[PDB]
Parts: sequence; C-alpha cells; structure tokens
Amino acid sequence: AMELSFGARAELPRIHPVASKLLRLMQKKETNLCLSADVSLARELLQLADALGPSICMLKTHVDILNDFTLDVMKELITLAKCHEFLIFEDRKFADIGNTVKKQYEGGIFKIASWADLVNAHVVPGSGVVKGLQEVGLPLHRGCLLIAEMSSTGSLATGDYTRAAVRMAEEHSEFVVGFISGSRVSMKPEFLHLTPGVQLEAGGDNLGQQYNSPQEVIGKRGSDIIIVGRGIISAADRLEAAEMYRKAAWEAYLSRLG
Amino acid sequence: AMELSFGARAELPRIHPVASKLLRLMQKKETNLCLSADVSLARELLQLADALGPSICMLKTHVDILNDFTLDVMKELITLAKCHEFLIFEDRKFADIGNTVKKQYEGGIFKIASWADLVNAHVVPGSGVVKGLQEVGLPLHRGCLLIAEMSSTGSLATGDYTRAAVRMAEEHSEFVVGFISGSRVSMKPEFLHLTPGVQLEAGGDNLGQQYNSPQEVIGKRGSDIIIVGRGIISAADRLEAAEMYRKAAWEAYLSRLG
Ligand SMILES: O=c1[nH]c(=O)n([C@@H]2O[C@H](COP(=O)(O)O)[C@@H](O)[C@H]2O)cc1Br
Ligand SMILES: O=c1[nH]c(=O)n([C@@H]2O[C@H](COP(=O)(O)O)[C@@H](O)[C@H]2O)cc1Br
Repeated sequence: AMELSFGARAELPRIHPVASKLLRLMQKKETNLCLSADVSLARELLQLADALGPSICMLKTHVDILNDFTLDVMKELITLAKCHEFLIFEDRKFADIGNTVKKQYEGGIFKIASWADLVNAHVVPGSGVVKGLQEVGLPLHRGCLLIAEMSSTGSLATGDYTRAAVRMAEEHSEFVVGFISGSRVSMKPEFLHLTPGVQLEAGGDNLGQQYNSPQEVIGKRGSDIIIVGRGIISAADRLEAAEMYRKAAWEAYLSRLG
Repeated sequence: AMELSFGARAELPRIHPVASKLLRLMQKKETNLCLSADVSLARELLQLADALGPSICMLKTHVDILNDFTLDVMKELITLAKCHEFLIFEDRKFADIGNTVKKQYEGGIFKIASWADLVNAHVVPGSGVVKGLQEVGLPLHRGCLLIAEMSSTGSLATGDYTRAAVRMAEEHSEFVVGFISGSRVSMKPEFLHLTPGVQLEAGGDNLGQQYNSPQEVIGKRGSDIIIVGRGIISAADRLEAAEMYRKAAWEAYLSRLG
C-alpha cells in the first residue's frame, strides 16, 4: 500500500489493457487531462482533437450531438488518436437493460464499439447493463466506466448508490476499468477515476452543472483525470487553456504522489 | 383517487396537451398498449407501425439501433402515427447534465425533438436533466416521462430514488407527463404510468430483464400502459400478438375502473 505512479499502475497484474495503455501515455505525455469535445461539426471535432491532442490523455465525445457524423469521421479521429496518442471516450451513458444496451453499443448508425476505447454506463439498471455491454466490449478489447457520482446539483448518485457502482465495477473487472466520479471511490489502484465538472474558477452553469478546480479534484479528492469542456472550449486561446488545465491536473497529481 | 377512465382523465385540469391527446385515442381505440419496436431495419419498423398502428396507443423507438436511420423514415413513421392515431415515444433515456441533454434532444443526426411526441429521462443527474430537455420540448408541445422504477434485476430505482422521481415530475408538471415504472407511483390522475418488462407470462431473459403480465401490471399494480417488445416482436404473426396484448391490458384496465 502507498500511492503508485501512473506508470507503475499501468503494469499492475490485474490492470486492464485499455487502462494500461492510457496510464502509460499519461505518464509519457505528463497529462491527466481529458478534453470534452462537445461540438456540432465533425471538422470542429477533428480540428480540436488535432490542436489539443498533444495536451490530452483522452478525448470525450457526444457523437449524437454531431450533425454530420459518419464512420469515416471516426476513422479520421482514430488516426489523430494514434498520432497524438490519446484514447477516445464516447460519453454515451448506457443506462438500460442488458439486452437493449449491447445493441446500442454495437449497432445502429454510430457503431460506437467500433471506435470507442471507452464508454460509460449508469448503474441504476442493475449489473445487467454491464453484462450486456460486455458481450460486445470484450470481443472488441474495449473498456467501460461506471458512473458512481455526478457533478450536477441534485444528483442521486450518492451513498448506497455510489457503493453499488463500486461493487459492480469490482465484480466485472474484465471489462470495467474505472469510474466517472467526483473523488476516489475505490481503493484498488487498477481502477481509474475520471472527474467532470471541472474549472479553475468556482461556479457552474444555470442547468445544474457545478465546478471544482483540478487541485481540489485531483489533489484533495484523489481522482486521476479531469474532464474539461467549456473551461477550455469557450476560452479565447484553447491551446493555452488546455496547457493550463494539463499543468494544473498534473502538478496536483505529482503533489499527492510525493 | 377513485378510478377514472382514460376519456375522463384526458379532460382533466392540469392535463398536458400530449397526455390529453394520448388518453383520448386510448379511449377511442380501446388500447393502452405501447409497442416496443426494437428492430434494426427501417423497413421492418414502418411495416410494424402500419400493421399494428390500429392496435396501439403508442410506438416506442430506439433510433440508435436503426441501421438505416434517416429523417425521411421518421417522416413516414409520423404519417403512420397520424393515420392510425398513436404517439411516438423515443426511449432515449436522457441522463446527463442539462446543458448536454438539450443538445442531444435537439440536434445531432437524430434531431429527436422534431419527431418524438415523448421521450424519457433518468432522474439520477438531478432536476437539471428535466430543465435542459424542457427548453427544447416546451414550445413543441412535447412531453417527458421520468424513469421512477426499472424492470431489471438489481435496479437501483427504488425507495427514496423513486420518491425523488415523483417529486421532480410534480415539480415540472408543465413538461413531465408521467413515469416509466412497474406500478402506480403517483396518485395524481394527470400523470401517466407506462410499464416495460411485460409478457403474458412472468419470466425473463438472460440479461436481467424480468416479466409480469398485463393483468398484474395494469390491474393489480395500477399502471396505465404496458410496454411490450419481444412478447410481440418475436411472434410469427405480430399483429395477432399485438391484439392479444391489447385485449389483455384493456380488460385489466376495465377491471379496476369498476
Ligand atoms: O456527472 C457528469 N458530469 C458531466 O459534466 N458529464 C459530462 O462532462 C462534460 C463536462 O463539460 P463542461 O463544459 O466542462 O461542464 C459534459 O459533456 C458532460 O455531459 C458527464 C457526467 Br456522467
Ligand atoms: O425499465 C425499463 N425496462 C425496459 O425493458 N425498457 C425498454 O422496454 C423494452 C422492453 O422490451 P421487451 O422485449 O419486452 O423486454 C426495451 O426496448 C427496453 O429497452 C425501458 C425501461 Br426505462
């Protein structure tokens, strides 16, 4: 027991391939920053992934908000992910019975599993939601994140709900590689912690979003990666905002490491 | 709460325009059956909507599972919904912060808000999920169903969670027209209750789904509408299957009505 670096956690015996790949590039590029690319145009998604790719360890998408999505766009995006070295995380939020989610994960127009290294899912439906996705994810060598806590005001992902998420992730470690949470929720270093609702300044938006700083999230709460969207995208200089958040989240990591 | 027919509730006080339309056609056509058209081909989706249109009060879709989705398909589905008289419910299960769900509800390739009469949402993110959807749905006279309970084993949608779902619906009655539950969770007659996990049996699938009969859900549990998928879809003759479920659920309703 003791805080292990990202690089050491990447080699843990019970580490998942996807999580190991991420941890390795995080340490290599000194970034634990996940950019939330919430844009409506592919060329916009592709432009941002290329420009900020060197500053991030992951790019989170909402492919269903893209007005001109095509599988050729995802092909191009993967080329950028391979080039700049970052994973692709489709924030799809699987939250239905197992029989429906495996279909939403593999088929349809998006064919998410064909290009998403990671996807997340709400635990509210019971473990069937993980077992259904699994059937599609394991063959494709993918990983899954369980939403244990949420950043929004009024969130019901608390107490027993949060504990249920942890037990579910620890019982499906062959596919679940971590959590979407506001702080460390598992004491097993094989699990990744990704925290959204992050900005340098205090505040939030008028539709429920609440913000905490990188030092608070990574340093005081023990999470691993910060997910930032508007904090970077609405800034006049997006590359400088990216670096600021990268250095913010990385230095907080280093401090907690000792 | 004495037991009122669908035709009476449709003329109720705080009754939302959509809920009113739906209850009126239910009474007219003698059907409180919602078809879960879980198929991957637009051609099959449309053919089922045409043949089963007269037997249903609603058609539930999972557009992200349609391999060949286009807005022209929805255009034709709408023509059918108007012809046979049934609402179109997209089981999108919105479950993110408001700023995000409003984009996923309005834009992307699906532009759900443009053709969906109803959509549902998980309450785990907090009321903010309802607020974002509301900004898009209110002017279009759309409605929202809150997922208070779930049909799958291990569901976390219970106790206080379900209570929180009801409070939220009652706090946004201007847009929230009902619930997705296994039974009556609200005593306010203006609120609809739709129940999935239904088959003439009482059984389940290998991925968490659990089944109960129309008599049990509608009659004993006090729900309004049954959402049936495989119990009809897997049949050789789906129309005969739909008619079977229609009479089952209507008679279950006529029984508690007294
Ligand atoms: O609890 C959560 N909070 C979140 O903010 N998110 C996503 O993280 C992103 C945060 O974006 P923001 O612009 O930094 O507020 C956005 O795409 C959300 O949908 C997702 C979950 Br799950
Ligand atoms: O709690 C729930 N249970 C459900 O089964 N559903 C949907 O209802 C449908 C039921 O299909 P079935 O084939 O009758 O099991 C299916 O599309 C589900 O995604 C939706 C909710 Br919300």
